[PDB]
Amino acid sequence: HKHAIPANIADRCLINPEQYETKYKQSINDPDTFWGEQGKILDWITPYQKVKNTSFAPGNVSIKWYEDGTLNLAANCLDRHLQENGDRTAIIWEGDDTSQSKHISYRELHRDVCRFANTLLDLGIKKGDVVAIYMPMVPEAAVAMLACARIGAVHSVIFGGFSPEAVAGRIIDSSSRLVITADEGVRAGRSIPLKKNVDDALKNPNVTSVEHVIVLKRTGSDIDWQEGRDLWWRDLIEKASPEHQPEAMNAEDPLFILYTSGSTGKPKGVLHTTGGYLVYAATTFKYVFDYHPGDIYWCTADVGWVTGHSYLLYGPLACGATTLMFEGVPNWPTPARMCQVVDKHQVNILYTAPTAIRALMAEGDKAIEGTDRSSLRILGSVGEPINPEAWEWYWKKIGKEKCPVVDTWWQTETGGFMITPLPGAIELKAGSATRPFFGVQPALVDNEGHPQEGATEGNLVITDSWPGQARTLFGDHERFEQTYFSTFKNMYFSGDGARRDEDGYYWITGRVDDVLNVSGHRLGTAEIESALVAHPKIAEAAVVGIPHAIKGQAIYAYVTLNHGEEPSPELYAEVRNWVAKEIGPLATPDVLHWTDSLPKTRSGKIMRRILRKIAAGDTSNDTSTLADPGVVEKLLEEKQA
Ligand SMILES: CCCOP(=O)(O)OC[C@H]1O[C@@H](n2cnc3c(N)ncnc32)[C@H](O)[C@@H]1O
Repeated sequence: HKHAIPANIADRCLINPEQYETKYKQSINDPDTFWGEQGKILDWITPYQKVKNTSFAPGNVSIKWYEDGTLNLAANCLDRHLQENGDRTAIIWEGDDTSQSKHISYRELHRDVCRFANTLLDLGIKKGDVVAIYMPMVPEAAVAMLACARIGAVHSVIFGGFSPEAVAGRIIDSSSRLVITADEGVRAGRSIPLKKNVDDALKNPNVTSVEHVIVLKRTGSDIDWQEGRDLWWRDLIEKASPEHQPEAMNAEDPLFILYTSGSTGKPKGVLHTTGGYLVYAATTFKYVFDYHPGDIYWCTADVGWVTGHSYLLYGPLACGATTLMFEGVPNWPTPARMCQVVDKHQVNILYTAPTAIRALMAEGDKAIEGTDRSSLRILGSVGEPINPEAWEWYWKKIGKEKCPVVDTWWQTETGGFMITPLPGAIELKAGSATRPFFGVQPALVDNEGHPQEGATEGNLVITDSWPGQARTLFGDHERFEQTYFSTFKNMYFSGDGARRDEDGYYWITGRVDDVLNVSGHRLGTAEIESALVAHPKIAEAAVVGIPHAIKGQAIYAYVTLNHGEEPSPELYAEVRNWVAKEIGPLATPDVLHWTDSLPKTRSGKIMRRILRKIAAGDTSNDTSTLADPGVVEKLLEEKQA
C-alpha cells in the first residue's frame, strides 16, 4: 500500500495535494495562462507574448514555446544570483579523493564562465557552432557548458566512458569545431585516458571540423601534444577577460545536443532549445525536490547524460541552489562513500540511480556504517525501473524512513520530469512513478494505437507538448518525426511500456522497442550488433537483453562466425574487447553465445522473441514460419552450456 506524506514535509511543502490538483488541471485546460505565469521563474530580456505553439500532426511536427521572447541561460544560472547571493556556494565539488574538495561561489563560477566565454570567442567560436565536451566530473566541465550557453554556442557533451571510435562518430555527425577535454579523469583511485582517447578519435580520416583541442591539466600526466591544435585550459583562461556581457538568445535558439541510442541505427543528437527547456528544468527541479533556499542538493548523475544537464547543473543553478558535483563513485573506497558525502556536505536532497541503490543494498549495512544521514529530507530515483524491495531499502536505510522518494520517469527527449511524485502532494507506492507533472498528458495505447482506459497497460504515449520537449534530431527533422511521431499518429511515442492502476498511478515497465537499459545506460541492440559484425571473424549477431540483479539488464549476444572460424576463449575476450573499443566498456556483452542456429524466417527476418526467451532461461513456450525449426532445439542446448 501507500506511504503517507510525513508531517515535516506537509509543513514546508511548496505544492500540497490540492495545489497539485489545481495546477495540474490548469496546465492542461489553459497551457498559455499556466506556462505564461510559470515562465516567470526565469528572467527574460525581452518578454514573450506567445506561450504554446505546437503540433504533432503528420508532416507538421512543430514545437515552440515562448517563441517571441529572448533570454540568456547563463544569466539565469549565474548573473541574476550575484547581487544578493554571489557569496552562496553554487557548486560543492567532492574529489574521488575526499582530501580534495572545493566550494565554488556564484561569483567565483560567474567569473570563470565569463573568462571562458571570452576564451571561446577569441578562438573564433560563434553562436550556433557545436562544441564537443569530453570531460570528467570536475567543475570546469560545468564552466565549459555554461560558457557555451552564454555565447549561444551549442555544446555536445560526450560521456567520458565512450571509446575514441564513439567520440569520432559524435564529432563527425555534429561538425564540432572544438573539443574540450582533460589529460585524464580520476575515478576510484585510477586514471581514465581522456586526451589520449581524443587524439585517437581525431586520427579518424572522416573528422574534418575540429580546429582546436582545449585540455584541462587535471592529473599532470605525460600526454601527447599536437602543436597548434592543442591548448592548455589554464594558459587560455588566465589570458581571458573576466568581463563578459550576456546577449539575448531567442527562446528557440538551439542550446545543446545529446547523442542518444535508438531502436534503429547509431545514436542521434537529441536537440534542446533554450526557453522552454530552462523553464521546465527549473520548475521540475523546484517542485519535485521541494527546493527551499539553503537546501544542499546532490544529483549523482554524470554530466555526459541528460540527468546531469537538467538536474546537476541547469535546473539547480537557475533556482540559485547549491548543487554538489562528485568526481568519483558512490562505493569507493567503501560502500559507505555515498553516505559519507551526504554527512560531509550535509546534503538535504539526494537524487541517484537504481543501479547504484542495488549496488549499495547488496552490501547491506556496509552502505551506512559509521554514517549519520540525518541532514536528508528528500530522496530521488531516476533512469530505470526500481523494484519495490530496492525502493523500500533505499527509503529505510538512506532516508531513515523519514524521506519521501521521488521516482522520476522521463527521457533525453523530454528535457525534464514527466511522471513523478511531488513529495508534499502525492502519497507514494514503492516502484511507481505515480502521476504526470504539470503540462504532461500521458496515455496508454495498444499495438494498433487504440487508447486504453482505466486500470490497464500499453504503449506509453504523450498526447500534447510540454515546455521541455526536445525540438528535433540534429540535422534531421524528418527522422525526428518518423522516430517519435509516426507509430501512433499525433502522439509522442516514448518507446516505453507502462501500466496504470485504479488510482491513476503509472508503473513504467521499460522499453518495448529494441533499446536496452544496462546499469542505467540506454543502448540500442542494433548498435551492439553492428559493432559485433564490424569484427572480421563475425558474420552475424543478434543482441538481446536479459534480467540482471545488479545491472537491471545484461547484454546477451548471439554470434555467428564466418565460415571456417572456430570459437575460443581467446576469441571470447577479444570480441568483448572489440565492442568496448567500438562503443565503450558500457556496451561490453555479458554473454557471447556462439551459434550457427539463428532463427530466420522464410523471408529472412530474425525471430527475436525466441532469442529473448531462450537467453532469459525459458525452456518451453510459434515455429511454423521458420526455414529450419530444428534451430530452436540447438539454441536451447547451447544455452544450457
Ligand atoms: C531519465 C534520464 C535517462 O534518460 P535516457 O533517455 O538515457 O533513457 C530514458 C529511458 O530510461 C528509462 N527510465 C528512465 N527513468 C525511469 C523511471 N523512473 N522508471 C522506469 N524507467 C525509467 C525509460 O525506459 C526511458 O525511456
